[PDB]
Amino acid sequence: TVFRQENVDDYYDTGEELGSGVFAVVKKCREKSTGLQYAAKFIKKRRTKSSRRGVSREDIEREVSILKEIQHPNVITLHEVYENKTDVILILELVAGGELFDFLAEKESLTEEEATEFLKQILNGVYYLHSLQIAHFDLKPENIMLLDRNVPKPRIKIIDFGLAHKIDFGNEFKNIFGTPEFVAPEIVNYEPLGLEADMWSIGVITYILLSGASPFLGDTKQETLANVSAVNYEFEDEYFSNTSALAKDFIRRLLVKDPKKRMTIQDSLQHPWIKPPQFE
Ligand SMILES: Nc1ncnc2c1ncn2[C@@H]1O[C@H](COP(=O)(O)OP(=O)(O)NP(=O)(O)O)[C@@H](O)[C@H]1O
Ligand SMILES: [Mg+2]
Repeated sequence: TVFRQENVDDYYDTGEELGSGVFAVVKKCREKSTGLQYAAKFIKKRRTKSSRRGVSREDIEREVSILKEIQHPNVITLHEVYENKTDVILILELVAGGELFDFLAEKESLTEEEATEFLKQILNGVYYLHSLQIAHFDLKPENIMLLDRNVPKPRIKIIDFGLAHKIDFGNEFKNIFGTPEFVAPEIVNYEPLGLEADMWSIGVITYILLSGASPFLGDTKQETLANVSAVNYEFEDEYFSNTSALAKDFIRRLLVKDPKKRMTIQDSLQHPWIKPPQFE
């Protein structure tokens, strides 16, 4: 699909850099006609067919397609898309309160309530996505943003649809591989992938939220991946001694090697605790 080829600078003014990735840079911007602010994600295009620099048009179009489908309080949303010879520029809903990653770094250790307040919103967003048969495939604290970091219980939006795929046959097979710390065993082992991989990532995020420690993280990427595939984690008493047994139960039912045996997003919302890049 073609996108708007007018100069985005004719319509927006850019400001502070919000973040970046390997082939993307995200800048705060303001739309001239409305004064409204957005996050403009500039994705570098591939210069040739065989090139390894840049993102393939197929991959850019998938992210755009998926983003166009979604409207939910806990997901990022797409306003407009522009392109030029070098970039596709997604004008995204601005999430101005920083990454959950940065909040967790700056904050003292979370209470179980603080953890479940973030987690319930993540679960609601993922419920929405999975209802649409969208697997996010890159859930992790840097891909969660807070609307406003200065309130007691910050509201969040899931961002970064760069690895997201529609799962219309129950599984996909094109290996998608995110960050070792957060990927499920089926990703590590290059097996067919579905919505279950997100549920594993939620288990890892939950472990981190409650403890400030990462369940599988080793000193090298290969060590982490080996730990993930073997389900080599435990609940360290030093971090978890005042954490409830129900919270541990929730995590234990997500960090399951067999994706068929792992809790689904619906299971996770009914669970008694809740119910009211890979290479060195
Ligand atoms: N809508 C948004 N509002 C505010 N900040 C954003 C938004 N989208 C992205 N960012 C920031 O920009 C960073 C990179 O954008 P992202 O969509 O994650 O592209 P990426 O390069 O595919 N992911 P990564 O490689 O993990 O950084 C994020 O980690 C955020 O810090
Ligand atoms: Mg990202």
